[PDB]
Amino acid sequence: PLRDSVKQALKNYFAQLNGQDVNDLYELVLAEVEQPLLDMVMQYTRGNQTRAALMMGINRGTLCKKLKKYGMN
Amino acid sequence: PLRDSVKQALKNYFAQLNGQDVNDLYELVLAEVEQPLLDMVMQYTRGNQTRAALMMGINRGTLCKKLKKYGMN
Repeated sequence: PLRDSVKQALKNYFAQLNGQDVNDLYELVLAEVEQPLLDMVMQYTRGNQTRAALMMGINRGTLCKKLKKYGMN
Repeated sequence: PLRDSVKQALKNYFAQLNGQDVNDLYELVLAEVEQPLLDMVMQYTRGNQTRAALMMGINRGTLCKKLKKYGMN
């Protein structure tokens, strides 16, 4: 599954850290994930925000707040 | 990179859909990425929660909230 590639992506990421500290890893991983999610729910639903928010189990205001936040619509 | 894995996982998720509605896609995909994130950061900070909250950019209490969700602690 998808758990294991998240697991590997981080094994790899942390393997090239050295004296670089990280202080934003969650938000860094979440942009990488919410952006293909949002894109693909939208491709699917063909732009219908009300349908993509119900599919997601997200309130539609929250769908649009997320879309904004990432520059997508 | 990892966003291509979420895109592949979701076009593969959609195919099995066969017109049933989904009303939970965002939690289902959050759980699948959060719990690898959480275990990979704990192993790396050698179980040190606060070193992990600071690397994830979250506070201790959210780390403990999330660790609880997945039965991490």
